[PDB]
Amino acid sequence: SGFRKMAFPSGKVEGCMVQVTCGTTTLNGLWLDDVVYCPRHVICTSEDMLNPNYEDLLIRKSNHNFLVQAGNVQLRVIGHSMQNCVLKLKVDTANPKTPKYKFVRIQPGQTFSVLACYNGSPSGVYQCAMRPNFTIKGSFLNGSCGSVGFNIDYDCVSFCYMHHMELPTGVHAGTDLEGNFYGPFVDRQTAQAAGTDTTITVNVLAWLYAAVINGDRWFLNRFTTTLNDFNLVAMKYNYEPLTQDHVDILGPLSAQTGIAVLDMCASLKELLQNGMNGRTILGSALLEDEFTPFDVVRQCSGVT
Amino acid sequence: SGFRKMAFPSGKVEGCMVQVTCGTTTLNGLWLDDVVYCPRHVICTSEDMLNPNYEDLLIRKSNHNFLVQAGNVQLRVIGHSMQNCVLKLKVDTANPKTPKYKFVRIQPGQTFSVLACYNGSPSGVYQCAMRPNFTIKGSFLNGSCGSVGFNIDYDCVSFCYMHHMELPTGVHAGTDLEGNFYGPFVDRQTAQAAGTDTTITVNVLAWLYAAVINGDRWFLNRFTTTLNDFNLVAMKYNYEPLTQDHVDILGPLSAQTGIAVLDMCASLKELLQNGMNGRTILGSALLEDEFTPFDVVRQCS
Ligand SMILES: *[C@]1(O)C(=O)Nc2ccc(F)cc21
Ligand SMILES: *[C@]1(O)C(=O)Nc2ccc(F)cc21
Ligand SMILES: *[C@]1(O)C(=O)Nc2ccc(F)cc21
Ligand SMILES: [Mg+2]
Repeated sequence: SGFRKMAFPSGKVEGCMVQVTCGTTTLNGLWLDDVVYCPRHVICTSEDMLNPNYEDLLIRKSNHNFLVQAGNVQLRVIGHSMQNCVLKLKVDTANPKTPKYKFVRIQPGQTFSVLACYNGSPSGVYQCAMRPNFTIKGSFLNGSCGSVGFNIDYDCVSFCYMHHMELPTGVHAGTDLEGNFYGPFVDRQTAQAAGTDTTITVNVLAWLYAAVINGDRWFLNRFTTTLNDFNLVAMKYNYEPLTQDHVDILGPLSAQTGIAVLDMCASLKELLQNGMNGRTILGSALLEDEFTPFDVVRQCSGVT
Repeated sequence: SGFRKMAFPSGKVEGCMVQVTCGTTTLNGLWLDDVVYCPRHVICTSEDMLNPNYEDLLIRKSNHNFLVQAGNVQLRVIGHSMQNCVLKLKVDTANPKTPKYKFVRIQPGQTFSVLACYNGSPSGVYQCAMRPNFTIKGSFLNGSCGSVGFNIDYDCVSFCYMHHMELPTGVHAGTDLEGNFYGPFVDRQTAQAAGTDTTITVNVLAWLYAAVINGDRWFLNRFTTTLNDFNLVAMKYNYEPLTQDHVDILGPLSAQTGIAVLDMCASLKELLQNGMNGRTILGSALLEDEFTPFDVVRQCS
């Protein structure tokens, strides 16, 4: 038993991280087949930005301006091209450690692991959720741009995130692997801020089911409620609305435990109103919203 | 930036996880060079959990009784010996993915990453600490025995934990990679319980320093304390005694922030007395005790 914030094994992604330098700017790139993917702002230098068209700066750059380091072997850049906010560097040699992979875009509330890297070298791995305000609460280290977020299915790595910037409130913003930003952000050095965040209701419920599976039951009660009644309570406590799809998703946990979703919502509605009264749930005095229903099932199953 | 509980990249350990089967018992093994390390209770049947005679069970085993499987490939066992509570299976093939490694026995309060595995296949990685009662609060299902805990410092993997059992309270017990259990536990199904768990005081202090470094100061106060007066108060909240070694270890962080160690102790005393009053420190509503002084220093704080 036990429940922990659990990231995917990062080995398949570790074999993909390379160092990318252009001028003084050094960050991380993702080496798959013969392409290195990295944030396009690597080519920006503190003097040239005069309301630029990015392809103006890019067409001034030669292949040899891109120093790509895979550990110690230097990768020869033989082409460059822009894909939204991502820069695609064609290299002469394919990555022999390229895993089976796909580029996917995730929805807010979905979770993924991040392999925090510095100068092409993996430093740590953590599990996080795409917040409703399209940010993620991530790592401390500078020079982490180009670190990627991913999920693993069986053998297949689904890349969903590349880190681009830090926001003034300590959170991070990034794109999918096709360079499309998550959220209303731009990859320039201008003043931006995250919008007011909300709590991922369906994930909190999934975490409550995990607590029940692990013997934490004190918050259960005899009552049930309506999706209407609960969503009115959720909106006042800055919780995402709970849709009928969310209830269906929680179906398996509702069957494994005997606690119906609206039955469990009655427990959550009491918790939002009256608090925990000094008690904890799974060793926490806050309501955790960074476990999806399938995170709970996976961890309380044994999927490998 | 934000302060995050980060596990080590698990790739170097992933390449060493294998599956070990004896009879109907299957668990995970650690394959390093030409040795596979695994918990010795893999040779226990049903009638062996309460009073296993491991020497008796082991003397009746041949090499071909041990089925080691690395991915799709079966490994051939050519020798076996027992070292304390771990089995050491010599195999015919050195693991080509063996990293630079060492075996380290850790002390309470130390942190490490755990690669949870099932049937020799890695399933997830998370960060743990050795509790003062020599247990860990992991996440382990049946089949996860033989999963290992480790740190990675400069491409060298230091293996410090191998999982052996779950206690009644839902916490977990295991050994170092030389097979010596952490704490007073044994690989018997007999009644044994963990000592009352306490808070790792030196870790909470270091976490408070990290909060100051990250710009959070609301919990500081005017007072200092003597070391002994601090420990008298903290024992009342089931906090671990703070030693002079703990004071010295925090020296760098005190210097970095200009807050004397015994000054931070006084603030922790007041936090215990006052609670948080709905506030948070580094995003948490409880006092976090699974970041070591070392962790916060090289978290570039
Ligand atoms: C460059 O100044 C930078 O850092 N980001 C970016 C985006 C688009 C552009 F045209 C230039 C830059
Ligand atoms: C990015 O290049 C990186 O690695 N760190 C960082 C900090 C701030 C920023 F605007 C961009 C980056
Ligand atoms: C461990 O070997 C495992 O995988 N399951 C299990 C159950 C009970 C026990 F004492 C040890 C283990
Ligand atoms: Mg109820």
